[PDB]
Amino acid sequence: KLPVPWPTLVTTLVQCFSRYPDHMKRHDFFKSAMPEGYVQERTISFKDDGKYKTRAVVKFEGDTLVNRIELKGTDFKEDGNILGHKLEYNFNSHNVYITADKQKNGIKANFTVRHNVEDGSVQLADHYQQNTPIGDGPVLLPDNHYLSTQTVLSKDPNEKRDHMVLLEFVTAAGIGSASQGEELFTGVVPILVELDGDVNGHKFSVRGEGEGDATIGKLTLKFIST
Amino acid sequence: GKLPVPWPTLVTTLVQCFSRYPDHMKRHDFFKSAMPEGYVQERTISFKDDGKYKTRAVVKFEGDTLVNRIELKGTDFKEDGNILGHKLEYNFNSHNVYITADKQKNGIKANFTVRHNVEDGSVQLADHYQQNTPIGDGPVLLPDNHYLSTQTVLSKDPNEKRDHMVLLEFVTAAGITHGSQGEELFTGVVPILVELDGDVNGHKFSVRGEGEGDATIGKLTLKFISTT
Repeated sequence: KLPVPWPTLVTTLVQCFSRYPDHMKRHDFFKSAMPEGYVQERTISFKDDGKYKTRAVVKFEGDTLVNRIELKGTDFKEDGNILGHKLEYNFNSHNVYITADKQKNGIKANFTVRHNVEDGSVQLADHYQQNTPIGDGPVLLPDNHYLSTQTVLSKDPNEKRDHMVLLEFVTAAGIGSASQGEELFTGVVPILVELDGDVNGHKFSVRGEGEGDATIGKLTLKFIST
Repeated sequence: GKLPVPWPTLVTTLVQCFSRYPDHMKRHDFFKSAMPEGYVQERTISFKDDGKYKTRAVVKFEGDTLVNRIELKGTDFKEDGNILGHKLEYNFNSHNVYITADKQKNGIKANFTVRHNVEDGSVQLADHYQQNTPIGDGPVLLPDNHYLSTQTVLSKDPNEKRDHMVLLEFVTAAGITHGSQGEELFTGVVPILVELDGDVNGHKFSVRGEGEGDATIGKLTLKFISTT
């Protein structure tokens, strides 16, 4: 059983599947870094509580887009909203504000997730993010813009393990193929997610599998606490 | 063609019989108990600082299919407001809809506020006033106070020329921790047809939706298309 609520892991558990409208295709850093991929690092500060620090490698392995993550959580309160499992099983819509990080040839992002708490309060999770390409080839450095998200969380009635079924749609806003990497996302792409986590000493792992359809911005994934 | 109002404002109008009621709450599922005859769903939707929808719907089985047939009348909308000006974001937030019994007319009632995100970063409130009455004289379940918790995502079909909305939602009942033949009609996946006849500020339109619902898991999948 996960020592943290599933919704707190959603943002850590592949922005290359975002729908970039045609007029914005030149601003899609994430696909342009493929197939070699990018490193995505975040600090997630849960206000009045602890923080996650994450580092992920997102790249193709053959036909599969893989997101392999190491997560480290510290300074959490034993019966705060996170370790005390006080968060509703849902995930609100957010805007992910992206800016170029020119001299590191990557991007940064900032956004604040709002997790609904059982008692009607809200638990904020302030995200700071930086992505750096792994490969040597040129990438697309964007003008400032944002990604707007929508997500539904559910359970598989046949799954006895602790798990999360996720469906999300993400579209870019706020501004032929623009990169060769973009062409690797033309159809439905299988996804593998592997997370190794330690939060206040509670060790855990998550494996997710599913597929993404970047033309529509859609992700469908099932995650299992292994 | 293009609807005169934003799709998100029609989501609540466009089948609560597909809510997942947990086993211990099965004696609180009015919506399924009214089946298969059905129920009349009537709403006032008051958009803050703007117009209002009045809606009248018939929700019943047409043989195998669960059908939601609605008449909507929208009045007093500002031509440059958030609704007629199409200034609402294409999403739909999670809500808790509080259900109470309306014993005197053998149905339920609900008052809830939808918060529609506006393009300028603000919110457009839509206060909903709902009343549901069973269509027949048979027995129905009048529930204790509880709520429905919803999650919805809206999307588009990239090759659909017509104004349309792809919708997926999960809804589960909650708020009771204590523990009908219509219930049997939802044992598996049920096909759904939605037909809406609309008039907002004199702009007439129609919507047709098709999909299915699985009340055992609370899941609804529908594609809606403008048909006039």
